[PDB]
Amino acid sequence: YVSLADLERAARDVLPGEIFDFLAGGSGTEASLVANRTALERVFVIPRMLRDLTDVTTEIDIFGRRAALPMAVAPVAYQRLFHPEGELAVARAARDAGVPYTICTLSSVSLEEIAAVGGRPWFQLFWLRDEKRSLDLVRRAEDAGCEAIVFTVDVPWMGRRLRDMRNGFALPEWVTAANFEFAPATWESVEAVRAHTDLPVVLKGILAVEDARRAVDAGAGGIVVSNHGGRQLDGAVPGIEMLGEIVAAVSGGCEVLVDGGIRSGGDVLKATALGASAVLVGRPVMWALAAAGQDGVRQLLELLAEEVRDAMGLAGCESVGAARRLNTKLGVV
Amino acid sequence: YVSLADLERAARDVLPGEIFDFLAGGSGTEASLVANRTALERVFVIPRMLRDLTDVTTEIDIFGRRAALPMAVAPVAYQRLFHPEGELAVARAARDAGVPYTICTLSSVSLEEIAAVGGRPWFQLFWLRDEKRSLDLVRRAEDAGCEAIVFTVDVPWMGRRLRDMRNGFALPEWVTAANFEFAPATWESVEAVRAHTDLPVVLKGILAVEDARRAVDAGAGGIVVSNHGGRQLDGAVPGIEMLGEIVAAVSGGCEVLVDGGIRSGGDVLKATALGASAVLVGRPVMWALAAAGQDGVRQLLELLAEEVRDAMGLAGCESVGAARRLNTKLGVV
Amino acid sequence: YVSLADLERAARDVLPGEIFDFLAGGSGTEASLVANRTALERVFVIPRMLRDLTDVTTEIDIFGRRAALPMAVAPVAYQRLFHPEGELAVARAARDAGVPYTICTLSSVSLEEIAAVGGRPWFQLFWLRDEKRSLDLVRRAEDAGCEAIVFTVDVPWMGRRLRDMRNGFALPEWVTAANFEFAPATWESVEAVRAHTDLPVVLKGILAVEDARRAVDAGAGGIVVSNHGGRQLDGAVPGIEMLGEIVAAVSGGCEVLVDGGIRSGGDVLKATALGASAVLVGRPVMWALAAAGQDGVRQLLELLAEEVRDAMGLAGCESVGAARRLNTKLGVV
Amino acid sequence: YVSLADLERAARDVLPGEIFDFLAGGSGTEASLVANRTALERVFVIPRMLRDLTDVTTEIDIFGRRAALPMAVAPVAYQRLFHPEGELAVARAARDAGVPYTICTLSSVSLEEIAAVGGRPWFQLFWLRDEKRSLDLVRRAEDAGCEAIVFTVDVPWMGRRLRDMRNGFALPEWVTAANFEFAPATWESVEAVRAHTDLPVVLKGILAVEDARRAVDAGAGGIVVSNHGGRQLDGAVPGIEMLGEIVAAVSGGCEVLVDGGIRSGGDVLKATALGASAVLVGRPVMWALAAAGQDGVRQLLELLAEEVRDAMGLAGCESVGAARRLNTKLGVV
Ligand SMILES: Cc1cc2c(cc1C)N(C(=O)CC(=O)O)c1c([nH]c(=O)[nH]c1=O)N2C[C@H](O)[C@H](O)[C@H](O)COP(=O)(O)O
Ligand SMILES: Cc1cc2c(cc1C)N(C(=O)CC(=O)O)c1c([nH]c(=O)[nH]c1=O)N2C[C@H](O)[C@H](O)[C@H](O)COP(=O)(O)O
Ligand SMILES: Cc1cc2c(cc1C)N(C(=O)CC(=O)O)c1c([nH]c(=O)[nH]c1=O)N2C[C@H](O)[C@H](O)[C@H](O)COP(=O)(O)O
Ligand SMILES: Cc1cc2c(cc1C)N(C(=O)CC(=O)O)c1c([nH]c(=O)[nH]c1=O)N2C[C@H](O)[C@H](O)[C@H](O)COP(=O)(O)O
Repeated sequence: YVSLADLERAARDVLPGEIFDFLAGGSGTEASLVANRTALERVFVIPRMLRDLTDVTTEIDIFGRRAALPMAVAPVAYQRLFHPEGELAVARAARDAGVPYTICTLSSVSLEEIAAVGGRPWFQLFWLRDEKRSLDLVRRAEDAGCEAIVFTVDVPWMGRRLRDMRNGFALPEWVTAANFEFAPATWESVEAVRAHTDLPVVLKGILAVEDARRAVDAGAGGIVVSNHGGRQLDGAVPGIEMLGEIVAAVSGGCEVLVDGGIRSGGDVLKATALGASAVLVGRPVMWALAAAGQDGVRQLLELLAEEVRDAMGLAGCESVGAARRLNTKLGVV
Repeated sequence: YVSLADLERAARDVLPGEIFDFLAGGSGTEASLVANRTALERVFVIPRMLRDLTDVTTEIDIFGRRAALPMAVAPVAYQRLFHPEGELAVARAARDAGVPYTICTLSSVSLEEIAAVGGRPWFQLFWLRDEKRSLDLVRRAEDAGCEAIVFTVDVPWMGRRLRDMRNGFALPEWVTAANFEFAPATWESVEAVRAHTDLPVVLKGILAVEDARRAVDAGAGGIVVSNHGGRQLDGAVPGIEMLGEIVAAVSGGCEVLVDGGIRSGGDVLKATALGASAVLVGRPVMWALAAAGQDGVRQLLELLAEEVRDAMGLAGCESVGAARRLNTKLGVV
Repeated sequence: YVSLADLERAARDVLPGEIFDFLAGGSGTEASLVANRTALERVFVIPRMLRDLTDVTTEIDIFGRRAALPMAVAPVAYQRLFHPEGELAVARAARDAGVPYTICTLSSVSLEEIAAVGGRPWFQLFWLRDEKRSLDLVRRAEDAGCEAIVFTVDVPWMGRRLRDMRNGFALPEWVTAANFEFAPATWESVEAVRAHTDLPVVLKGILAVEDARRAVDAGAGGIVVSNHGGRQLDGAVPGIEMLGEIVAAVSGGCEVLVDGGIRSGGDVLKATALGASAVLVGRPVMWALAAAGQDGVRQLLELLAEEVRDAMGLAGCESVGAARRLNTKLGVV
Repeated sequence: YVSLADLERAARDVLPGEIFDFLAGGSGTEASLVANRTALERVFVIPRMLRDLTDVTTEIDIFGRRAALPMAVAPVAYQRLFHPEGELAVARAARDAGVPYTICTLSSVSLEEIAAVGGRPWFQLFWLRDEKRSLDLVRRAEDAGCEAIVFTVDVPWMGRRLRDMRNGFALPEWVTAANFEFAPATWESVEAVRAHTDLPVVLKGILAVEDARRAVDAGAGGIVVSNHGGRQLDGAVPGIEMLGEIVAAVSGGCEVLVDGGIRSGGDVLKATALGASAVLVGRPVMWALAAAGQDGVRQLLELLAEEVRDAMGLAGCESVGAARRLNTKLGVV
């Protein structure tokens, strides 16, 4: 595999069409899904030359842990849909690569099993109609050694995924929500979580500048600027288009991550030059899992690590902090 | 049906090609017809998160009536071209959905029959060479219980519809203007109508900011920002591209509706975020009528209602007023 | 024929490929040829409503003559390439339509024969190595009743027309320059012409704002903002993209015409809304001549007249002066 | 051959696919390779008219030598890949055309042999792990009569060329680096070179404005604004998009060249109108070499000379300095 696109082809061969569609699809007309890619393709980096590259490092410190890359595996529900080892295969590869893995509320293996893999994982929370179950998931996650609570705030309910409707997609009998329905989360829910844990709370799905400011005021340790991979509001702006304005507004008050459409180390570089602390990567990790299990995810993460190192050094950046100081220019594709 | 596009396919199968072309076509090169869609596709919404969505409502009050959605059925002439029940099928479905229906001057069933369906309808006026016939239509409409006069001001004559010319299209013998030629309307005509009725007068086909201001000064209760679905001046700007400037200029002095290219609940959301009070929907309603009569229109309106509720809640909006306060960002498609 | 595009298809059938290529082609990669069309397609008109259209007139006064439309036939060399009656067929149709016809220096019928058709024609000058021959053409033109000298200033030599090179195109033996090599014209040449005639001198091929100003200072009665239909410098900006800036800079000091890509009455409207006094139309007139001779040109001019009247009235304009006061908005195609 | 594109077709026929891919390809997704062309296609020139063109000259003085065109042959490694005479064929054609030729560090014929061809050549330096070998190449180049040191600063290592990876491309046994591994160059390396030679040092691969300023402060005689033909950082901005800002920032303190995507005389004109002193041309020279050896390169340079003269004169420019004073306008393609 020499690009992430090699893995999408591999995953399309092996997966059943309706599972590939569950993974690939977006809501509505898939306008936001496509725009996540268009928006990255329009960003060009202005590289610097003639800097010392003796010790290029792609490491970052985030939420109290060193990570090997400015990247984490996005929360993706039901990973046994893609491979029989599901979440355990992905979490093992992430651990071995030094990349944080986000354990999902809708994981198909229990969060305690996945946390036992090691690797200092994060836990993604959905707010539930039964509030007490949500705060219990939080405490379970903390008890199992998760290091951050990624509270997904853009799913008061699931978006309208027309591929899934047209396919009549449902979970196979052999795939379940192993940690066991949505209630809309509010700022009150955020405060209840913040009071229930000393772990950093990261709000995932923020796009408005005012909501990023309010997240800092609410005591969030981070946000993920995100339109949920184009799967929630169809017509929601790409996170990458809001990222620079949001980074300026929070002015270092929390970590600002971005996701949606990251498909190479060069894309990681673009996100960091626009001011991201780190990115999440979703679909490509599942392509690698579908294609070749744990080893597939290992190969993807090694490829991404090589691409990130290559892009940083070609742009004159010996550290991720230097990459955040790069300038960009919008172009035409 | 899971999108409005399902219905266009269904209508293309059943209708004669020349009737499908009468419905689908625009004037000239169809530049404005295409631009209505391009313009909406370029608008992205910046959704808000973590708001109270306990009681999401899509209702609005407009021209003294509660409507179930910020939407009305656009005036489309000669609906018996599309289905034998024509206007009565559409008006019954609109009534049952709580959506205003606009009765046309060129309706193929008389305005009194359509008004008898109920549902508090509106009436669309064309100015006629014989002025007295125009003011008589207005009084007929008012006597029959119509609740607003939608004065179409962008048809001094019909545009050059090249599909119709190439098809040699004419009305079948079985379709007539049942209320029974154009004269250009002027601001004097508007005042004559305003003096003849206490109903709100809504000027449909406004695109210039100055004309929107003058409409308020003339005592209009509303305007529809519109290029007539690309059927009048070819090269006229889309209404959606003028809407924000027009909403700022009238500064609440009348209702500001928009039409042209609305094809989903997400499109309704975009229009409201740009400041529209409500939208009109034309061709999709006729697709549903062609495909399946009254039940088809019912299914379309239920689908649009679901999409509007979904989009509003995903964007953090418990009311249409909140959706009007959303911000937008132009993107590249 | 219901659009100008009907005539291009008709002309492509009948003409030999290499003559069609001489007519259709541009210089280099044909970037400026394509951009002439792209630029018009990006312009949208903001029409006005509810104006008095009792007596819509498309007439203008220009260079001391009433013209029936804000349009003249562009100078196109060697019209016997397209039809055996060549220039006489076109000039007769232009006369009968009330449209000025530009007699070319490289006409395939002598300028005195074409002027004898009547219709108050214009004469297009190329500067010649032998200056005295240029001033003699001017005096011949004036003696024959031409009413303006259109001095083409963008041909110090002919551009690189790669279709013609690839075809090895040459004039058939039966087509000659009947008025009988280029020398670059300079501002000194302009003054020599201005001193030799009392007719208005119109400089065709101006694109820089400073050159439009200097044209007024030099005593020009008009300019044609033009990149020679994309046939001269490949990569030259379209005239339509410079027109608004040029109209503001000359601030009524001369007539400002534009050409390049005009293919409908709506395009004429766009040009006038951007401030043009009038347009020239080149290739479509030759398509009509190829397709059907004098009658073909008559049909084209009647179609353009109908489209101009239609577009003006739909945009609320009872006169060309009102159309020049319309506003425009750039869009995305 | 009537355009440079004729030669690409000719070279694709004759070369082995993997050698054509080595020549044509870029890094990553080839976004920067494509953007080099898109960026030029968006630039339109505003030509001037009616200027004296008695003695149009395309000559420039650069680095103490008159050159026949504002163009040099870019450094392209391993030219025996394309033709058995490799660098000697290209250097002979460049000499005879009066165009500087850049001898590569990775030339497949020794730099002393190529310099013996004559034509006052330049020498392109890569910094080597063994510094002393780099300064020895510099002194060899100077001893052999090279007139400038083109220090390539955008290759701390080679980019990820996915075509080459997919092809498993390696040099044939018959092609070697005849002057005989990378170390990252720094500003210290630049100073070491500047101290080792009195020849002008030209830094190739600058894109950031600050790096162009620093190059002047470091005593560079020139820079090449360049993304290495899209072969280094994928997602690096095109040089042509940075050129105007860089020319303003250095404000005559060094020569500012540009490369990437130059494919005609019109493209040379665009680059000069954006302020370049001169361009480099890479792939087209290798197409001509592949197609027809020395004579092929001669034909390409004669074609480019004709196109540059044509474009300059059509734009009213009797000298390259006048072309640098032309204005441009961005358009839409
Ligand atoms: C592709 C995919 C993404 C997601 C999910 C499933 C799939 C198949 N999950 C759900 O389906 C939730 C549900 O079923 O309601 C899910 C989720 N986000 C989250 O917080 N919890 C989730 O549990 N996401 C978005 C994700 O984390 C990234 O935001 C996006 O993947 C970045 O974009 P890319 O894919 O272009 O890298
Ligand atoms: C598709 C269609 C539209 C219209 C009509 C017929 C058809 C087949 N009517 C006429 O043909 C009038 C005539 O025959 O002179 C008609 C009319 N508008 C109006 O005031 N009175 C009309 O009587 N319109 C425009 C409409 O109300 C919306 O402005 C547009 O449909 C929103 O765009 P969309 O279709 O993308 O939702
Ligand atoms: C299509 C065509 C145009 C022209 C010519 C021939 C053809 C086949 N003539 C020449 O070939 C001159 C030569 O042989 O050196 C010619 C000329 N302009 C001029 O002053 N004198 C000419 O004698 N033009 C440009 C024209 O007048 C318009 O500028 C352009 O046509 C508007 O664009 P459109 O075509 O999109 O409407
Ligand atoms: C096409 C091609 C270009 C280059 C190379 C090989 C090929 C096949 N060289 C290398 O492969 C170096 C390596 O092997 O590490 C090479 C090089 N630049 C340089 O300083 N030294 C080099 O030795 N370039 C870039 C060049 O000089 C121009 O920047 C670019 O070609 C302008 O763009 P265009 O091609 O669109 O005109």
